[PDB]
Amino acid sequence: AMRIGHGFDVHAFGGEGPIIIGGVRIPYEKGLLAHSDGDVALHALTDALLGAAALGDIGKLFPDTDDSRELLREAWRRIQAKGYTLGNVDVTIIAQAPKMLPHIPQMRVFIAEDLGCHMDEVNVKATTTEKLGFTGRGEGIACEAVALLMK
Amino acid sequence: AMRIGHGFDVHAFGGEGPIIIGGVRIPYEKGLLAHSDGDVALHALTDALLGAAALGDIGKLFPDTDPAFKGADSRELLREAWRRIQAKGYTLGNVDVTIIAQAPKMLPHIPQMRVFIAEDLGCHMDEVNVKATTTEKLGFTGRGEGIACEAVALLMK
Amino acid sequence: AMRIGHGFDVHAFGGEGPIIIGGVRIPYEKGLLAHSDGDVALHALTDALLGAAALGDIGKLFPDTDPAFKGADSRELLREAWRRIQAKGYTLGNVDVTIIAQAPKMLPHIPQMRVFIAEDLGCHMDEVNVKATTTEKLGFTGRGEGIACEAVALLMK
Ligand SMILES: [Mg+2]
Ligand SMILES: [Mg+2]
Ligand SMILES: [Mg+2]
Ligand SMILES: [Mg+2]
Repeated sequence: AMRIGHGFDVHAFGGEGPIIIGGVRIPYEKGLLAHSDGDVALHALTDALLGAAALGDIGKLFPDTDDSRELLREAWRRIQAKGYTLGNVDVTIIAQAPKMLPHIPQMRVFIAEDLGCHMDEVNVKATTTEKLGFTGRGEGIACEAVALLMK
Repeated sequence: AMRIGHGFDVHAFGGEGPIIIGGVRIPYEKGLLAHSDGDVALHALTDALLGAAALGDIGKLFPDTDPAFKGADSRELLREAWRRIQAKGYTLGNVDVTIIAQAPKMLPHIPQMRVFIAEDLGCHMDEVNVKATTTEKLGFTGRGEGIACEAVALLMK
Repeated sequence: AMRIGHGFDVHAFGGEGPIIIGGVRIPYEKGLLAHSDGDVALHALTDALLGAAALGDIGKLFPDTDPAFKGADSRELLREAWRRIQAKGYTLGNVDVTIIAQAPKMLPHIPQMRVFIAEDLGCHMDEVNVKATTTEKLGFTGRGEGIACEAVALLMK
Protein backbone atom coordinates (compact mmCIF):
# COMPACT_ATOMS: atom_id res chain seq x y z
CA ALA A 1 0.00 0.00 0.00
CA MET A 2 1.17 3.45 -1.05
CA ARG A 3 -0.21 6.94 -0.48
CA ILE A 4 -0.09 10.26 -2.30
CA GLY A 5 -0.32 13.80 -0.90
CA HIS A 6 -0.16 17.40 -2.06
CA GLY A 7 0.77 20.67 -0.35
CA PHE A 8 0.63 24.34 -1.23
CA ASP A 9 1.90 27.41 0.59
CA VAL A 10 2.36 31.13 -0.06
CA HIS A 11 4.12 33.86 1.83
CA ALA A 12 3.99 37.61 1.12
CA PHE A 13 7.11 39.70 0.72
CA GLY A 14 7.73 42.32 3.39
CA GLY A 15 10.58 43.69 5.45
CA GLU A 16 14.20 43.16 4.50
CA GLY A 17 15.66 39.85 3.28
CA PRO A 18 17.11 37.24 3.07
CA ILE A 19 14.34 34.67 2.52
CA ILE A 20 14.60 31.07 3.79
CA ILE A 21 13.46 28.39 1.33
CA GLY A 22 14.13 24.66 1.66
CA GLY A 23 16.21 25.70 4.69
CA VAL A 24 18.48 27.93 2.59
CA ARG A 25 18.99 31.67 3.25
CA ILE A 26 18.77 33.31 -0.13
CA PRO A 27 19.77 36.89 -0.22
CA TYR A 28 17.19 39.34 -1.66
CA GLU A 29 16.06 42.98 -1.34
CA LYS A 30 12.96 41.76 0.46
CA GLY A 31 12.10 39.25 3.19
CA LEU A 32 8.92 37.15 3.52
CA LEU A 33 6.18 37.94 6.09
CA ALA A 34 5.19 34.98 8.27
CA HIS A 35 4.47 33.84 11.81
CA SER A 36 7.06 31.08 11.58
CA ASP A 37 10.21 31.37 9.42
CA GLY A 38 8.01 31.68 6.31
CA ASP A 39 9.70 28.66 4.64
CA VAL A 40 7.15 28.10 1.89
CA ALA A 41 8.92 24.97 0.52
CA LEU A 42 9.06 23.21 3.89
CA HIS A 43 5.45 24.17 4.71
CA ALA A 44 4.18 22.82 1.34
CA LEU A 45 6.33 19.76 1.78
CA THR A 46 5.01 19.20 5.28
CA ASP A 47 1.41 19.49 4.17
CA ALA A 48 1.96 16.98 1.29
CA LEU A 49 3.39 14.49 3.79
CA LEU A 50 0.58 14.95 6.34
CA GLY A 51 -1.90 14.80 3.50
CA ALA A 52 -0.54 11.42 2.25
CA ALA A 53 -0.90 10.10 5.83
CA ALA A 54 -4.42 11.62 6.27
CA LEU A 55 -3.12 13.54 9.35
CA GLY A 56 -4.67 16.82 8.20
CA ASP A 57 -2.37 19.82 7.67
CA ILE A 58 0.08 22.15 9.50
CA GLY A 59 -2.86 24.57 10.12
CA LYS A 60 -4.68 21.92 12.14
CA LEU A 61 -1.61 20.38 13.84
CA PHE A 62 0.42 23.56 14.43
CA PRO A 63 -1.94 26.60 14.72
CA ASP A 64 -0.39 30.06 13.72
CA THR A 65 -2.73 31.18 16.47
CA ASP A 66 -1.37 28.88 19.24
CA ASP A 67 10.06 27.17 12.83
CA SER A 68 9.29 25.14 9.66
CA ARG A 69 12.16 22.59 9.74
CA GLU A 70 10.95 21.50 13.22
CA LEU A 71 7.36 21.41 12.09
CA LEU A 72 8.53 19.14 9.23
CA ARG A 73 10.44 16.95 11.60
CA GLU A 74 7.55 16.72 14.06
CA ALA A 75 5.14 15.93 11.23
CA TRP A 76 7.47 13.22 9.93
CA ARG A 77 7.83 11.72 13.42
CA ARG A 78 4.05 11.35 13.67
CA ILE A 79 3.78 10.03 10.15
CA GLN A 80 6.49 7.39 10.76
CA ALA A 81 4.72 6.66 14.07
CA LYS A 82 1.80 5.55 11.86
CA GLY A 83 3.94 2.96 9.94
CA TYR A 84 4.65 5.03 6.82
CA THR A 85 8.03 5.36 5.12
CA LEU A 86 9.22 7.76 2.38
CA GLY A 87 8.86 6.90 -1.28
CA ASN A 88 9.91 10.26 -2.67
CA VAL A 89 9.09 13.95 -2.64
CA ASP A 90 9.07 16.57 -5.31
CA VAL A 91 8.76 20.29 -4.75
CA THR A 92 8.00 23.17 -7.12
CA ILE A 93 8.95 26.72 -6.08
CA ILE A 94 6.98 29.33 -7.98
CA ALA A 95 8.78 32.67 -7.88
CA GLN A 96 9.78 35.46 -10.21
CA ALA A 97 12.99 36.01 -8.26
CA PRO A 98 15.42 35.54 -6.64
CA LYS A 99 17.19 32.83 -8.64
CA MET A 100 16.64 29.49 -6.91
CA LEU A 101 18.75 27.07 -9.03
CA PRO A 102 21.99 27.86 -7.19
CA HIS A 103 20.44 27.11 -3.82
CA ILE A 104 18.43 23.99 -4.75
CA PRO A 105 21.17 21.38 -4.31
CA GLN A 106 21.59 22.48 -0.73
CA MET A 107 17.77 22.39 -0.11
CA ARG A 108 17.74 18.74 -1.18
CA VAL A 109 20.46 17.94 1.31
CA PHE A 110 18.53 19.62 4.11
CA ILE A 111 15.22 18.00 3.29
CA ALA A 112 16.97 14.61 2.98
CA GLU A 113 18.44 15.19 6.42
CA ASP A 114 15.00 16.05 7.86
CA LEU A 115 13.27 13.05 6.41
CA GLY A 116 16.25 10.76 7.20
CA CYS A 117 16.35 9.70 3.54
CA HIS A 118 18.64 9.68 0.53
CA MET A 119 19.06 12.77 -1.56
CA ASP A 120 17.93 10.79 -4.64
CA GLU A 121 14.50 10.47 -3.03
CA VAL A 122 14.13 14.30 -2.87
CA ASN A 123 13.71 16.65 -5.83
CA VAL A 124 13.22 20.44 -5.90
CA LYS A 125 12.51 22.69 -8.92
CA ALA A 126 11.97 26.42 -9.68
CA THR A 127 9.45 27.82 -12.15
CA THR A 128 8.48 31.40 -13.06
CA THR A 129 5.02 32.80 -13.90
CA GLU A 130 6.67 35.21 -16.38
CA LYS A 131 5.72 38.36 -14.50
CA LEU A 132 2.04 37.24 -14.26
CA GLY A 133 -0.04 36.89 -11.13
CA PHE A 134 0.98 37.79 -7.58
CA THR A 135 4.23 35.75 -7.91
CA GLY A 136 4.90 37.40 -11.28
CA ARG A 137 4.53 40.88 -9.71
CA GLY A 138 6.90 39.90 -6.88
CA GLU A 139 4.14 40.21 -4.23
CA GLY A 140 5.04 36.86 -2.81
CA ILE A 141 6.35 33.38 -3.41
CA ALA A 142 4.35 30.17 -3.66
CA CYS A 143 5.35 26.57 -3.41
CA GLU A 144 3.75 23.19 -4.19
CA ALA A 145 4.89 19.76 -3.17
CA VAL A 146 3.90 16.16 -3.77
CA ALA A 147 4.87 13.08 -1.80
CA LEU A 148 4.56 9.35 -2.07
CA LEU A 149 4.54 7.31 1.13
CA MET A 150 4.70 3.50 1.42
CA LYS A 151 3.26 1.45 4.23
CA ALA B 1 -0.79 -1.33 -10.65
CA MET B 2 -1.23 2.24 -9.30
CA ARG B 3 -2.29 5.43 -11.10
CA ILE B 4 -1.99 9.12 -10.14
CA GLY B 5 -4.32 12.06 -10.88
CA HIS B 6 -4.44 15.82 -10.24
CA GLY B 7 -7.39 18.19 -10.23
CA PHE B 8 -7.87 21.93 -10.00
CA ASP B 9 -10.98 24.16 -9.87
CA VAL B 10 -12.04 27.76 -9.15
CA HIS B 11 -15.29 29.59 -8.52
CA ALA B 12 -15.86 33.33 -8.12
CA PHE B 13 -17.89 34.70 -5.21
CA GLY B 14 -21.26 36.34 -5.91
CA GLY B 15 -24.78 36.20 -4.51
CA GLU B 16 -25.66 35.34 -0.96
CA GLY B 17 -24.12 32.61 1.11
CA PRO B 18 -23.87 29.90 2.14
CA ILE B 19 -21.18 28.35 0.07
CA ILE B 20 -20.95 24.59 -0.51
CA ILE B 21 -17.50 23.09 -0.16
CA GLY B 22 -16.74 19.40 0.19
CA GLY B 23 -20.48 18.96 0.40
CA VAL B 24 -20.83 21.14 3.49
CA ARG B 25 -22.94 24.25 3.68
CA ILE B 26 -20.66 26.90 5.22
CA PRO B 27 -22.08 30.27 6.27
CA TYR B 28 -20.56 33.23 4.52
CA GLU B 29 -21.52 36.72 3.46
CA LYS B 30 -21.38 35.60 -0.22
CA GLY B 31 -22.21 32.53 -2.32
CA LEU B 32 -20.21 31.07 -5.22
CA LEU B 33 -21.22 31.83 -8.86
CA ALA B 34 -21.51 28.50 -10.68
CA HIS B 35 -23.68 26.49 -13.05
CA SER B 36 -23.73 23.68 -10.57
CA ASP B 37 -23.86 24.24 -6.79
CA GLY B 38 -20.27 25.57 -7.08
CA ASP B 39 -18.40 23.00 -4.92
CA VAL B 40 -14.80 23.71 -5.93
CA ALA B 41 -13.44 21.04 -3.64
CA LEU B 42 -15.58 18.22 -5.04
CA HIS B 43 -14.85 19.42 -8.61
CA ALA B 44 -11.12 19.30 -8.11
CA LEU B 45 -11.43 15.87 -6.47
CA THR B 46 -13.58 14.51 -9.31
CA ASP B 47 -10.99 15.70 -11.84
CA ALA B 48 -8.12 14.06 -9.92
CA LEU B 49 -10.04 10.82 -9.86
CA LEU B 50 -10.97 10.99 -13.53
CA GLY B 51 -7.41 11.98 -14.40
CA ALA B 52 -5.92 8.95 -12.59
CA ALA B 53 -8.39 6.78 -14.51
CA ALA B 54 -7.65 8.53 -17.85
CA LEU B 55 -11.34 9.27 -18.32
CA GLY B 56 -10.89 12.93 -19.30
CA ASP B 57 -12.40 15.57 -17.05
CA ILE B 58 -15.50 17.18 -15.59
CA GLY B 59 -15.59 19.82 -18.33
CA LYS B 60 -16.15 16.90 -20.70
CA LEU B 61 -18.46 14.82 -18.50
CA PHE B 62 -20.50 17.69 -17.01
CA PRO B 63 -20.25 20.77 -19.32
CA ASP B 64 -21.71 24.10 -18.08
CA THR B 65 -23.31 24.68 -21.46
CA ASP B 66 -25.60 21.80 -20.71
CA PRO B 67 -28.70 23.15 -18.84
CA ALA B 68 -29.29 19.73 -17.25
CA PHE B 69 -26.44 20.47 -14.86
CA LYS B 70 -27.85 23.80 -13.69
CA GLY B 71 -28.04 23.67 -9.88
CA ALA B 72 -26.45 20.19 -9.88
CA ASP B 73 -25.32 18.68 -6.54
CA SER B 74 -21.58 18.15 -6.94
CA ARG B 75 -21.76 15.03 -4.78
CA GLU B 76 -24.01 13.40 -7.40
CA LEU B 77 -21.43 14.44 -10.04
CA LEU B 78 -18.62 12.86 -7.92
CA ARG B 79 -20.68 9.72 -7.45
CA GLU B 80 -21.41 9.53 -11.21
CA ALA B 81 -17.71 9.94 -12.02
CA TRP B 82 -16.73 7.36 -9.42
CA ARG B 83 -19.22 4.83 -10.81
CA ARG B 84 -17.45 5.10 -14.19
CA ILE B 85 -14.02 4.86 -12.57
CA GLN B 86 -14.88 1.77 -10.56
CA ALA B 87 -16.52 0.17 -13.62
CA LYS B 88 -13.12 0.58 -15.35
CA GLY B 89 -11.52 -1.72 -12.71
CA TYR B 90 -10.26 0.80 -10.16
CA THR B 91 -10.36 0.92 -6.40
CA LEU B 92 -9.30 3.82 -4.25
CA GLY B 93 -5.81 4.11 -2.79
CA ASN B 94 -6.23 7.59 -1.28
CA VAL B 95 -7.12 11.22 -2.00
CA ASP B 96 -5.72 14.48 -0.65
CA VAL B 97 -7.54 17.76 -1.23
CA THR B 98 -6.15 21.25 -0.72
CA ILE B 99 -8.63 24.11 -0.42
CA ILE B 100 -7.15 27.51 -1.20
CA ALA B 101 -9.22 30.36 0.37
CA GLN B 102 -8.72 33.48 2.42
CA ALA B 103 -12.15 33.01 4.06
CA PRO B 104 -14.44 31.59 5.37
CA LYS B 105 -12.50 29.37 7.79
CA MET B 106 -12.49 25.78 6.54
CA LEU B 107 -10.90 23.73 9.32
CA PRO B 108 -14.17 23.53 11.34
CA HIS B 109 -15.88 21.93 8.33
CA ILE B 110 -13.15 19.48 7.26
CA PRO B 111 -14.35 16.62 9.44
CA GLN B 112 -17.82 16.63 7.88
CA MET B 113 -16.33 17.02 4.37
CA ARG B 114 -14.34 13.82 5.02
CA VAL B 115 -17.48 12.08 6.07
CA PHE B 116 -19.30 13.05 2.88
CA ILE B 117 -16.36 12.22 0.57
CA ALA B 118 -15.78 8.85 2.23
CA GLU B 119 -19.48 8.04 1.89
CA ASP B 120 -19.49 9.03 -1.77
CA LEU B 121 -16.42 6.98 -2.59
CA GLY B 122 -17.49 4.05 -0.41
CA CYS B 123 -14.15 4.17 1.40
CA HIS B 124 -12.88 4.65 4.94
CA MET B 125 -12.33 8.12 6.27
CA ASP B 126 -8.63 7.20 6.72
CA GLU B 127 -8.15 7.39 2.92
CA VAL B 128 -9.54 10.88 2.57
CA ASN B 129 -7.60 13.97 3.56
CA VAL B 130 -8.75 17.57 3.20
CA LYS B 131 -6.53 20.60 4.00
CA ALA B 132 -7.04 24.35 3.85
CA THR B 133 -4.45 26.92 3.02
CA THR B 134 -4.43 30.70 2.44
CA THR B 135 -2.54 32.87 0.01
CA GLU B 136 -1.92 35.50 2.67
CA LYS B 137 -4.19 38.09 0.98
CA LEU B 138 -2.37 37.65 -2.35
CA GLY B 139 -3.95 36.90 -5.68
CA PHE B 140 -7.57 36.34 -6.51
CA THR B 141 -8.19 34.06 -3.53
CA GLY B 142 -6.26 36.48 -1.25
CA ARG B 143 -8.33 39.42 -2.43
CA GLY B 144 -11.50 37.41 -1.60
CA GLU B 145 -12.62 37.23 -5.23
CA GLY B 146 -13.02 33.44 -5.28
CA ILE B 147 -11.87 30.11 -3.91
CA ALA B 148 -9.63 27.48 -5.57
CA CYS B 149 -9.06 23.88 -4.77
CA GLU B 150 -6.54 21.27 -5.86
CA ALA B 151 -6.61 17.54 -5.36
CA VAL B 152 -4.41 14.50 -5.91
CA ALA B 153 -5.71 10.91 -6.05
CA LEU B 154 -4.16 7.50 -6.16
CA LEU B 155 -6.05 4.57 -7.57
CA MET B 156 -5.35 0.92 -7.82
CA LYS B 157 -6.37 -1.35 -10.65
CA ALA C 1 9.62 1.24 -6.62
CA MET C 2 7.23 4.01 -7.60
CA ARG C 3 8.01 7.71 -7.83
CA ILE C 4 5.77 10.80 -8.14
CA GLY C 5 6.49 14.17 -9.67
CA HIS C 6 4.75 17.49 -10.17
CA GLY C 7 5.25 20.17 -12.79
CA PHE C 8 3.94 23.67 -13.38
CA ASP C 9 4.49 26.20 -16.20
CA VAL C 10 3.13 29.52 -17.45
CA HIS C 11 3.42 31.64 -20.55
CA ALA C 12 1.96 35.05 -21.28
CA PHE C 13 -0.15 35.79 -24.34
CA GLY C 14 1.02 38.24 -26.96
CA GLY C 15 0.71 38.84 -30.70
CA GLU C 16 -1.46 36.65 -32.88
CA GLY C 17 -2.16 32.94 -32.74
CA PRO C 18 -2.03 30.04 -33.17
CA ILE C 19 -0.74 28.66 -29.91
CA ILE C 20 0.89 25.28 -29.39
CA ILE C 21 -0.40 23.20 -26.46
CA GLY C 22 0.37 19.51 -25.95
CA GLY C 23 2.06 19.57 -29.37
CA VAL C 24 -1.16 20.70 -31.08
CA ARG C 25 -1.50 23.96 -33.08
CA ILE C 26 -4.66 25.66 -31.79
CA PRO C 27 -6.14 28.72 -33.53
CA TYR C 28 -6.49 31.76 -31.23
CA GLU C 29 -6.68 35.56 -31.52
CA LYS C 30 -3.43 35.69 -29.45
CA GLY C 31 -0.14 33.81 -29.46
CA LEU C 32 2.22 32.87 -26.58
CA LEU C 33 5.41 34.74 -25.61
CA ALA C 34 8.28 32.27 -25.13
CA HIS C 35 11.83 31.51 -26.09
CA SER C 36 10.72 28.00 -27.17
CA ASP C 37 7.36 27.30 -28.87
CA GLY C 38 5.69 28.18 -25.54
CA ASP C 39 4.02 24.79 -24.95
CA VAL C 40 2.99 25.14 -21.34
CA ALA C 41 1.48 21.64 -21.19
CA LEU C 42 4.58 19.81 -22.40
CA HIS C 43 6.81 21.99 -20.20
CA ALA C 44 4.78 21.16 -17.10
CA LEU C 45 4.72 17.50 -18.06
CA THR C 46 8.44 17.41 -18.68
CA ASP C 47 9.07 18.92 -15.22
CA ALA C 48 6.82 16.34 -13.57
CA LEU C 49 8.68 13.49 -15.24
CA LEU C 50 12.11 14.98 -14.41
CA GLY C 51 10.88 15.58 -10.84
CA ALA C 52 9.78 11.96 -10.32
CA ALA C 53 13.23 10.92 -11.60
CA ALA C 54 15.08 13.30 -9.24
CA LEU C 55 16.70 14.89 -12.33
CA GLY C 56 16.07 18.57 -11.60
CA ASP C 57 13.96 20.70 -14.00
CA ILE C 58 13.66 22.25 -17.50
CA GLY C 59 15.08 25.59 -16.28
CA LYS C 60 18.27 23.71 -15.62
CA LEU C 61 18.19 21.44 -18.68
CA PHE C 62 16.81 23.80 -21.29
CA PRO C 63 17.57 27.40 -20.23
CA ASP C 64 16.13 30.38 -22.10
CA THR C 65 19.59 31.90 -22.19
CA ASP C 66 20.74 29.12 -24.52
CA PRO C 67 20.21 30.16 -28.14
CA ALA C 68 19.93 26.42 -29.15
CA PHE C 69 16.38 26.45 -27.72
CA LYS C 70 15.13 29.52 -29.59
CA GLY C 71 11.85 28.25 -31.12
CA ALA C 72 12.48 24.70 -29.79
CA ASP C 73 9.77 22.19 -30.48
CA SER C 74 8.80 21.38 -26.86
CA ARG C 75 8.20 17.75 -27.90
CA GLU C 76 11.95 17.40 -28.57
CA LEU C 77 12.66 18.75 -25.14
CA LEU C 78 10.17 16.17 -23.73
CA ARG C 79 11.71 13.29 -25.63
CA GLU C 80 15.22 14.29 -24.57
CA ALA C 81 14.14 14.43 -20.92
CA TRP C 82 12.45 11.05 -21.30
CA ARG C 83 15.64 9.47 -22.81
CA ARG C 84 17.57 10.73 -19.75
CA ILE C 85 14.87 9.37 -17.44
CA GLN C 86 14.85 5.99 -19.18
CA ALA C 87 18.66 5.80 -19.09
CA LYS C 88 18.13 6.00 -15.30
CA GLY C 89 16.02 2.83 -15.28
CA TYR C 90 12.58 4.34 -15.06
CA THR C 91 9.46 3.21 -16.89
CA LEU C 92 6.19 5.12 -17.27
CA GLY C 93 3.32 4.48 -14.92
CA ASN C 94 0.96 7.24 -15.95
CA VAL C 95 0.71 11.00 -16.35
CA ASP C 96 -2.18 13.45 -15.87
CA VAL C 97 -2.04 17.03 -17.09
CA THR C 98 -4.21 20.00 -16.10
CA ILE C 99 -4.37 22.98 -18.51
CA ILE C 100 -5.51 26.18 -16.76
CA ALA C 101 -7.00 28.58 -19.26
CA GLN C 102 -9.92 30.86 -19.87
CA ALA C 103 -9.60 30.30 -23.65
CA PRO C 104 -9.19 28.97 -26.26
CA LYS C 105 -11.25 25.78 -25.89
CA MET C 106 -8.90 22.83 -25.24
CA LEU C 107 -11.32 19.93 -25.20
CA PRO C 108 -11.38 19.51 -29.08
CA HIS C 109 -7.61 19.14 -29.06
CA ILE C 110 -7.05 16.83 -26.15
CA PRO C 111 -7.33 13.57 -28.12
CA GLN C 112 -4.45 14.67 -30.42
CA MET C 113 -2.43 15.84 -27.47
CA ARG C 114 -2.75 12.38 -25.94
CA VAL C 115 -1.58 10.77 -29.25
CA PHE C 116 1.46 13.07 -29.30
CA ILE C 117 2.41 12.52 -25.66
CA ALA C 118 1.88 8.73 -25.86
CA GLU C 119 4.10 8.54 -28.96
CA ASP C 120 6.72 10.77 -27.33
CA LEU C 121 6.78 8.65 -24.18
CA GLY C 122 6.63 5.29 -25.99
CA CYS C 123 3.45 4.39 -24.04
CA HIS C 124 -0.18 3.47 -24.48
CA MET C 125 -2.48 6.44 -24.55
CA ASP C 126 -4.46 4.79 -21.73
CA GLU C 127 -1.52 5.95 -19.62
CA VAL C 128 -1.99 9.61 -20.58
CA ASN C 129 -4.66 11.98 -19.50
CA VAL C 130 -5.09 15.65 -20.27
CA LYS C 131 -7.70 17.93 -18.72
CA ALA C 132 -8.67 21.60 -19.03
CA THR C 133 -10.09 23.90 -16.29
CA THR C 134 -11.01 27.59 -16.21
CA THR C 135 -10.49 30.17 -13.46
CA GLU C 136 -13.74 31.83 -14.41
CA LYS C 137 -12.35 35.26 -15.28
CA LEU C 138 -10.26 35.37 -12.12
CA GLY C 139 -6.56 35.86 -11.90
CA PHE C 140 -4.09 36.23 -14.72
CA THR C 141 -5.56 33.26 -16.64
CA GLY C 142 -9.07 34.52 -16.02
CA ARG C 143 -8.20 37.97 -17.39
CA GLY C 144 -6.65 36.32 -20.48
CA GLU C 145 -3.11 37.40 -19.68
CA GLY C 146 -1.68 33.89 -20.08
CA ILE C 147 -2.08 30.17 -19.72
CA ALA C 148 -0.89 27.88 -17.01
CA CYS C 149 -0.53 24.16 -16.83
CA GLU C 150 0.18 21.59 -14.13
CA ALA C 151 1.10 17.95 -14.36
CA VAL C 152 1.65 14.91 -12.21
CA ALA C 153 3.73 11.84 -13.21
CA LEU C 154 4.14 8.38 -11.78
CA LEU C 155 7.25 6.30 -12.70
CA MET C 156 8.52 2.87 -11.77
CA LYS C 157 12.02 1.38 -11.29
MG1 LIG D 1 0.63 29.15 4.75
MG1 LIG E 1 -1.07 23.74 -8.23
MG1 LIG F 1 -14.48 24.59 -12.99
MG1 LIG G 1 8.39 28.19 -17.83
